Amino acid sequence: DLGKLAAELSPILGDNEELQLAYKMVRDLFVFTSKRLILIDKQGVTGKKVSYHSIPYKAIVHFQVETAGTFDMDAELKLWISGQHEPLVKELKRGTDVVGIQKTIARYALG
Amino acid sequence: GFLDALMGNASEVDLGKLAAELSPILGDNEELQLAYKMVRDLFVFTSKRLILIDKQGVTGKKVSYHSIPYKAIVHFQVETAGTFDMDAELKLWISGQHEPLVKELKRGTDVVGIQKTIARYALG
Amino acid sequence: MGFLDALMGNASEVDLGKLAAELSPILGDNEELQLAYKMVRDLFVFTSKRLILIDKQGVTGKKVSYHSIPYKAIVHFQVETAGTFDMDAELKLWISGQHEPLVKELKRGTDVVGIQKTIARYALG
Amino acid sequence: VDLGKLAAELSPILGDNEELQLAYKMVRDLFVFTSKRLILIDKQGVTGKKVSYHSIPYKAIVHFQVETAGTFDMDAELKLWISGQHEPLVKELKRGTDVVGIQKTIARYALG
Amino acid sequence: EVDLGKLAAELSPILGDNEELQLAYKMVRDLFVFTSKRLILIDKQGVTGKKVSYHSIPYKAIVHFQVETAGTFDMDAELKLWISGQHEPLVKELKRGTDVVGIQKTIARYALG
Repeated sequence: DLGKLAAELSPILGDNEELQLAYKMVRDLFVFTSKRLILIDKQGVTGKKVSYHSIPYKAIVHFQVETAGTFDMDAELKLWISGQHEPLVKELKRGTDVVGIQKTIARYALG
Repeated sequence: GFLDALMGNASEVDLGKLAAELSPILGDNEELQLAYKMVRDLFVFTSKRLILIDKQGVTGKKVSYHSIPYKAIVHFQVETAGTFDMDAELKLWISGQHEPLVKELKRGTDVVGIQKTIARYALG
Repeated sequence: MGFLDALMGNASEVDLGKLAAELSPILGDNEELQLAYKMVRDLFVFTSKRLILIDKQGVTGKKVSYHSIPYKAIVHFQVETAGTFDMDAELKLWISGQHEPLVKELKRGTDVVGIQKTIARYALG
Repeated sequence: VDLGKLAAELSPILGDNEELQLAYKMVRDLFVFTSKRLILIDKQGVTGKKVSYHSIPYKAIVHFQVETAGTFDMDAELKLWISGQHEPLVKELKRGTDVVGIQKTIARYALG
Repeated sequence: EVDLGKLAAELSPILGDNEELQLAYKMVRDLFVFTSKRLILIDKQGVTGKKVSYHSIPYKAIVHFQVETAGTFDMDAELKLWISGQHEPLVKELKRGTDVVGIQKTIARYALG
């Protein structure tokens, strides 16, 4: 829900920045603004910590979706961030918008 | 129709069929433009990125769609023995990465078309 | 204003006039200080051209470090809940060429929300 | 180097609107400067079985160095640091190589 | 050797067409020469000075930089300059009595514009 979300995030958004799309991942929230991808996660030994990882779109230097199998396929998203050897890795679970998120990442990363 | 491909212009890949199939993961502002076959795999050139589509595993049932934005291709290289027996190799270096993406270009692959096409999009 | 907005701003406030007078020998003639945040152990100085991150370093804390970070060098950044009681925050700034982030403590009571907004403003924009 | 001949021989991998401008031939390396990139062609050494064709757009050349090398510092060594790398591309410019020319040409293309 | 004219005589053949020498600083082991297009580090080594390197750093390749004060009297203030495409920073002692503040201002003028 973009409304509860804009209300929560607004104090750390730029003045002209706007929330445009959001996707619920397994443990993550993928928040697409006009300027950056914000990954909102639950960290810690339990789940008390919260992280907001701001990724400007020009920092997404390559990305990949890999599926395994024919029926009931596994799908995994990899997003490589400039300067990082390891990619961010996200399961595209039996519950995630597999195609939408790829189209959105493409839309923002390619411009 | 490989001979049809040779004999002038005709892409060896069915570009129309490929566009229909990839449509759900392409941007509304994005067009499929050219594609080359590397054995069972594909080098797909859109108006915005190179998409490497590789079938992996014994069955070829594990498929990766690896997208490289043209603006992120920093430099590139083909190492080749021409028509001596050996295969060629492509290296693509990507912005803010350290190691290149490495792809074998098996003998018979249109390595010259791939190179010229990369130059077209990576310079632009 | 919110009940604590005024105080949080004063808590990490620095006199820019005094700071400009002292930093001016190393600033470009076309450079102005715009904002500054005095956090727990670091002074974040936002100029029109770079973040100058100032802190004490050395084996016995006798050195002073002036780290100039042009805004174009900030590749990505993260803020996370920090501290045993989960009151504070930890900022990670990834600078171009460095695979490890600069890690900085931000304490509740200071302008933690403000500094995140400022980083977003300059790095994005 | 006959530039007209080289331009025709490289034409299959050049853009239609790309001009070959200058070329420098070393022992195992051929530095080709086009309007759009340096194509560094390395035909390798005595155990070589392939040729490397390395296209380096000028904007990827982030800094560079020439240093004296060899016995009595009569040869030179070129280092080209390229965007995204940790370590440079290293090439030997033996005495008799156009060391000053190559340096000036890189300055003209890589500065901006 | 910080005479800009002598540095021009030495560097002329490798300079671009409308490139001018503007400032030069003597460091402990090299020279930082600021041209209108690049920082050129000149290191002439040995007793005979035969081993020479010219390291050209376009100003856009200066990613970030840091100056740390000495702290104690047996140490120098230190400059680190991180350059694109090179993992390790360039590290240079800023010796007492030299233009320690000036070189920082110069780096900021050229790198930041």
